[PDB]
Amino acid sequence: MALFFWQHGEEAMAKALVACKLCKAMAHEASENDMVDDISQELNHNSRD
Amino acid sequence: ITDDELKKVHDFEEQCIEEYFREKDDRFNSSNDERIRVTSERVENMSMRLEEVNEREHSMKASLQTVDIRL
Amino acid sequence: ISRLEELYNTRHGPSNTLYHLVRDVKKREYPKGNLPPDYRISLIDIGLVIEYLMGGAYRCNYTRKRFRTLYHNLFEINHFPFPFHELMVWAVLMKRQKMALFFWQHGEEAMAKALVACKLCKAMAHEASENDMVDDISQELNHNSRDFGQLAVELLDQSYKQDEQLAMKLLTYELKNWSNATCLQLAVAAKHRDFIAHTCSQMLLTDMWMGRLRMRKNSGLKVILGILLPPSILSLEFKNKDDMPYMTQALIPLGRKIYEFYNAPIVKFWFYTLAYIGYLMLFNYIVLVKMERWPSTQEWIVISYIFTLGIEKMREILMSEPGKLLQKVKVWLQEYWNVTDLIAILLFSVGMILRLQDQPFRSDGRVIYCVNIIYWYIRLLDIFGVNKYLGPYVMMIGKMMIDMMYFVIIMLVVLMSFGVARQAILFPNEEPSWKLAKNIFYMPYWMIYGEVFADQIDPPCGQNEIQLPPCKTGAWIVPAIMACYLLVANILLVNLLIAVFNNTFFEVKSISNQVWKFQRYQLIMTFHERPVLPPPLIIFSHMTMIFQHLCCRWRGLKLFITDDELKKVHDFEEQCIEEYFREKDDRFNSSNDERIRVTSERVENMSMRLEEVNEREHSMKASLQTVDIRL
Amino acid sequence: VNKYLGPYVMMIGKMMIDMMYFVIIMLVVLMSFGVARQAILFPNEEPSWKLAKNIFYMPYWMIYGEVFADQIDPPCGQNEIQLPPCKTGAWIVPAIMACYLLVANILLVNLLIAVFNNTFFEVKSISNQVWKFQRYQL
Ligand SMILES: CC(C)CCC[C@@H](C)[C@H]1CC[C@H]2[C@@H]3CC=C4C[C@@H](OC(=O)CCC(=O)O)CC[C@]4(C)[C@H]3CC[C@]12C
Ligand SMILES: CC(C)CCC[C@@H](C)[C@H]1CC[C@H]2[C@@H]3CC=C4C[C@@H](OC(=O)CCC(=O)O)CC[C@]4(C)[C@H]3CC[C@]12C
Ligand SMILES: CC(C)CCC[C@@H](C)[C@H]1CC[C@H]2[C@@H]3CC=C4C[C@@H](OC(=O)CCC(=O)O)CC[C@]4(C)[C@H]3CC[C@]12C
Ligand SMILES: CC(C)CCC[C@@H](C)[C@H]1CC[C@H]2[C@@H]3CC=C4C[C@@H](OC(=O)CCC(=O)O)CC[C@]4(C)[C@H]3CC[C@]12C
Ligand SMILES: CC(C)CCC[C@@H](C)[C@H]1CC[C@H]2[C@@H]3CC=C4C[C@@H](OC(=O)CCC(=O)O)CC[C@]4(C)[C@H]3CC[C@]12C
Ligand SMILES: CC(C)CCC[C@@H](C)[C@H]1CC[C@H]2[C@@H]3CC=C4C[C@@H](OC(=O)CCC(=O)O)CC[C@]4(C)[C@H]3CC[C@]12C
Ligand SMILES: CC(C)CCC[C@@H](C)[C@H]1CC[C@H]2[C@@H]3CC=C4C[C@@H](OC(=O)CCC(=O)O)CC[C@]4(C)[C@H]3CC[C@]12C
Ligand SMILES: CC(C)CCC[C@@H](C)[C@H]1CC[C@H]2[C@@H]3CC=C4C[C@@H](OC(=O)CCC(=O)O)CC[C@]4(C)[C@H]3CC[C@]12C
Ligand SMILES: CC(C)CCC[C@@H](C)[C@H]1CC[C@H]2[C@@H]3CC=C4C[C@@H](OC(=O)CCC(=O)O)CC[C@]4(C)[C@H]3CC[C@]12C
Ligand SMILES: CC(C)CCC[C@@H](C)[C@H]1CC[C@H]2[C@@H]3CC=C4C[C@@H](OC(=O)CCC(=O)O)CC[C@]4(C)[C@H]3CC[C@]12C
Ligand SMILES: CC(C)CCC[C@@H](C)[C@H]1CC[C@H]2[C@@H]3CC=C4C[C@@H](OC(=O)CCC(=O)O)CC[C@]4(C)[C@H]3CC[C@]12C
Ligand SMILES: CCC1(c2ccccc2)C(=O)NCNC1=O
Repeated sequence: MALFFWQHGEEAMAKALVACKLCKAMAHEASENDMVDDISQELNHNSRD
Repeated sequence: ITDDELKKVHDFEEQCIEEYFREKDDRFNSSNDERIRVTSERVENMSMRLEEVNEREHSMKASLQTVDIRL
Repeated sequence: ISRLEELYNTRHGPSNTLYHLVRDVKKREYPKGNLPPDYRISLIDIGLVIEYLMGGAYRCNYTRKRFRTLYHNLFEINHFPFPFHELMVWAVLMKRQKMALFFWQHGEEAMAKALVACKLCKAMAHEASENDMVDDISQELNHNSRDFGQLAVELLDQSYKQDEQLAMKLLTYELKNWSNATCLQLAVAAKHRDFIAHTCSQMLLTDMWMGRLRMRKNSGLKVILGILLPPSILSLEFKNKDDMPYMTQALIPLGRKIYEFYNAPIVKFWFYTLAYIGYLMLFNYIVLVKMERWPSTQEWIVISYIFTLGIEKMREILMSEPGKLLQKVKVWLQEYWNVTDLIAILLFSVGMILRLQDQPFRSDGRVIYCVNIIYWYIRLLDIFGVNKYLGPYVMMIGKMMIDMMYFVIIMLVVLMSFGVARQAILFPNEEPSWKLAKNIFYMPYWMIYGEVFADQIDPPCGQNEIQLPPCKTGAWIVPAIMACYLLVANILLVNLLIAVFNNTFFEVKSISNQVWKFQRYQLIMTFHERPVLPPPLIIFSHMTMIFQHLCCRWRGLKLFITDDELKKVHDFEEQCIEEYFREKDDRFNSSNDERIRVTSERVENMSMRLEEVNEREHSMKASLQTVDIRL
Repeated sequence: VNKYLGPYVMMIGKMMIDMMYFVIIMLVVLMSFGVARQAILFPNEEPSWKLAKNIFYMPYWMIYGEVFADQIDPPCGQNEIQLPPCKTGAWIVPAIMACYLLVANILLVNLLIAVFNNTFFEVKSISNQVWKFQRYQL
């Protein structure tokens, strides 16, 4: 859904960089709060995408 | 930058998004794996339509032989 | 039973090494010898064969008293409840790989069957290499072991993909048809390194490590703060009462919190580590400071540590897997650290007995203490082996010693040649004395490490400065051969060992990572079975257990799941097998090679049918032309 | 700020973490040889803080080409001026010296050479990207 919404609308570069920041931040927060490690890996993958 | 240049960079960003998406589509359509898959499938269908063509050609040959026998 | 005995006694099909295994277990059981040619191999002997190959405390269902009673009374009671299991074992034993792979797909408990097959294949490969058979048989058996291991790894991947918790239940549940074992225990008994180093089993081992503590964030430090400060335990977050209870045998909240904390294996390990570090500094204090006639309080604490640790090592020997004590010792000798610990305990006992006497034996006991202090420092590498960076480093050093040994041998040859040449030129009138070997080995060995002994390279002699003693004949060869020795030592051999250590780095690093991830299980289950109290206070837990044993005489961390959950894990295991097989079929059908081949063929046929179509179209065109000419 | 020296400093920064484990194993082996040598060669010492200095002093300089050749195997228990008598078990002091000098100078340093070389390429690429990243911060 995020990749679909990235295509539509303006300011796609800032939207992509903000999404990469948010994904890395929630990956770090999920690793810090002792959640499932697969969630942190998938959030890091979304940040890299 | 101003509203005018904002409109310009928004147009630039949309051209960049369309060019990137359809260049990815061109790369995917020209890869060896997708070409082999599309071919394989196309070939699969061909044979099936040509087997139908062979059966209908046998029927047409039998009809032509019967018409030649009648006349 | 009779049909399976006839299957085990067949002579058709490919060759096998089963007869050698039956001969070896018959020679071991009744020390006879070679079997008669007309020998009918009973399934009891197959049971002993399975027990010998699987090793440890494995007890095949054939050798149990129920099956021997059924055998004595008969040679649906004679029908096997799980026939695919015995068929699988039959196939794996007589080296029919495709039949075993077919029987792996059909039936339940496919994971335990695959791990047992990998164990059996590796064991017969080792036995075929030991008995000097054909090496191709050993290679093919190792290939079959690796194929069954890859099957189990892919099944584990599918179980982790579908549902996590029921996959843990698959990994932990007791296998009644496999000597009451566990899939994890079978993956460790078969030395399956890829199975244990998988991320699911690693986090299972991490969950097993932490006991009943949630924690998992900056771990180790809060464990140490709980150890050193007993009122720091109540601030730690504790897991639920029923969230993952791995056990072996299936006010008050404060006492439950204390009991759950102090029985956690990480807390028990850090207890043992702090007690060990305290013992090491108490050993340092008694060896640096002078020793009186009687031992001090610190020496008494060190002696108490050594002897309680010795009784604890004897406890690890007695509470082991086999039933016969020689096999218990043979199992315990696999861990080399335990053997060197026992040797160090005996050496400290000899040193203490020599120290408690008078001179000149007290100094000898002090010296034996000073040699033991070296090993008790070196044991900190195994203590640090629990770390995810230091453990593989220690394993890597272990691999690198074997590469160093050949350098040591070539080094010894060149060093001994230069030592013999220098001592035999510069000293031409010596007498038979043991100082000649010391003069051979002394100077060249320190020549390696930056000390060339510059005062004695080419000393000025045969001149008056005080008159120097005359020159020994041929002494000028002593510098020149020195030059050669210093080159081959310092620029050739050390640089070659640098290249050896660097080129064997990557493979040894990956193997050290997998072996550390494998022996994490061994660390966890050894430290779960250990008593709560540290080694200096372990005598209390030991008398406690001795009194409990006497009271009982007067009167694997599994899950022990039920028939219902057994049905659930069997359904899960069948979904995993079907998903893995048809995902392999999807991968094979979507590969480029198979698509190109299927196309090529389809095209081949097309042309042939279209050539027939062209000929029939020519015939139809001729018929239409004739019909148009007629009308 | 330089395009050659900056990644070199970042690379040294990465290499310190690889050095730390060598330092730990080095500390264990060095402390064992220091305790053994001080506790054999000095059997009548008193509680004093010089014992730790004698533990840490000689083995650490033994790593860097100074084996202290005058004090490896000093001649004693003989008349030359009469030398003081031999300490008991002093012949173990050279032999364990041999082992310590091997594991220090041919095993551990060569292993750290291999560690630094095998982690060179990835750390070099990461140092290049981190330098190019922190150019903005500069
Ligand atoms: C679990 C680990 C990380 C910490 C626990 C170990 C320390 C608390 C121990 C180990 C060595 C001990 C020392 C060993 C020897 C001595 C000499 C001892 O002095 C004497 O016996 C003579 C002088 C006097 O009686 O005061 C005083 C205690 C002290 C410093 C000890 C203090 C406590 C130490 C530091
Ligand atoms: C279990 C061990 C390995 C680690 C935990 C540390 C403490 C529980 C122990 C170990 C060393 C012990 C010390 C060793 C030596 C001494 C010297 C001792 O001094 C005397 O006995 C001198 C006076 C006299 O002669 O009566 C007093 C106890 C003390 C400080 C001990 C206090 C308790 C310590 C710190
Ligand atoms: C103070 C002087 C005498 C120097 C002491 C040198 C040796 C007594 C030490 C130094 C480094 C040690 C090695 C460091 C690493 C390892 C790997 C480790 O091996 C394993 O973990 C595999 C064995 C197993 O656990 O089954 C322990 C043995 C070994 C070779 C050690 C053997 C003893 C060594 C050679
Ligand atoms: C990598 C390979 C080639 C290493 C091989 C070296 C060792 C076999 C040599 C090198 C230095 C030798 C030691 C040098 C000096 C001594 C002291 C010597 O002590 C005595 O003779 C007692 C009286 C005295 O000290 O004068 C006993 C032999 C020993 C330990 C030697 C034993 C053999 C050693 C360890
Ligand atoms: C070929 C390589 C692999 C090994 C070479 C080993 C040498 C270093 C050994 C083997 C024979 C040894 C000799 C065999 C016999 C003796 C007599 C022995 O005489 C005594 O002990 C007499 C009483 C005394 O003075 O103690 C002194 C050592 C010596 C010269 C040995 C010195 C060391 C030698 C030359
Ligand atoms: C694979 C490598 C590491 C094996 C190396 C083995 C040998 C090279 C070592 C092991 C035992 C050593 C011996 C142990 C004890 C002695 C007694 C020592 O005797 C003296 O020094 C006599 C007193 C004196 O006059 O100094 C001479 C060296 C020698 C033969 C050593 C020579 C070197 C030896 C044969
Ligand atoms: C890797 C390359 C660069 C090595 C080249 C080094 C050699 C060519 C040199 C280094 C040390 C030299 C030796 C140093 C000392 C002497 C003793 C010297 O003896 C005498 O003059 C006899 C009387 C006396 O000893 O005073 C004869 C030459 C020689 C063997 C030299 C020969 C040439 C050597 C072997
Ligand atoms: C004169 C004697 C006391 C020797 C001095 C040794 C140390 C004080 C120096 C020598 C090399 C230095 C290191 C060289 C390179 C780096 C990388 C550099 O790290 C970074 O750029 C990352 C940190 C950041 O900027 O966020 C600065 C720290 C460090 C580890 C340095 C830390 C301090 C070290 C160990
Ligand atoms: C890679 C790892 C294993 C390195 C570990 C080595 C250090 C922990 C050691 C090695 C040399 C030691 C030093 C050697 C000598 C001294 C002088 C000493 O000074 C005094 O005692 C003052 C009076 C005097 O100088 O006599 C104080 C300790 C110190 C700095 C020592 C502190 C600890 C050091 C730095
Ligand atoms: C196990 C490894 C990781 C660490 C080992 C550390 C040792 C090198 C330490 C720990 C205990 C220390 C001892 C603890 C107590 C004392 C008493 C202390 O006595 C005094 O200070 C008395 C007054 C004076 O003479 O200054 C002298 C140092 C000493 C022997 C310490 C020397 C250094 C020791 C052996
Ligand atoms: C990861 C690595 C680098 C950590 C290394 C830490 C220790 C090995 C160092 C850090 C602080 C050092 C201590 C700092 C100061 C001293 C006092 C010093 O005291 C004296 O020399 C007393 C005066 C004299 O009689 O010489 C003895 C060494 C010692 C204990 C040092 C021993 C080595 C220590 C414990
Ligand atoms: C002596 C070392 C140790 C130990 C401690 C921590 C980790 C591993 C081993 C112990 O203190 N007692 C039981 N077993 C042992 O060998």
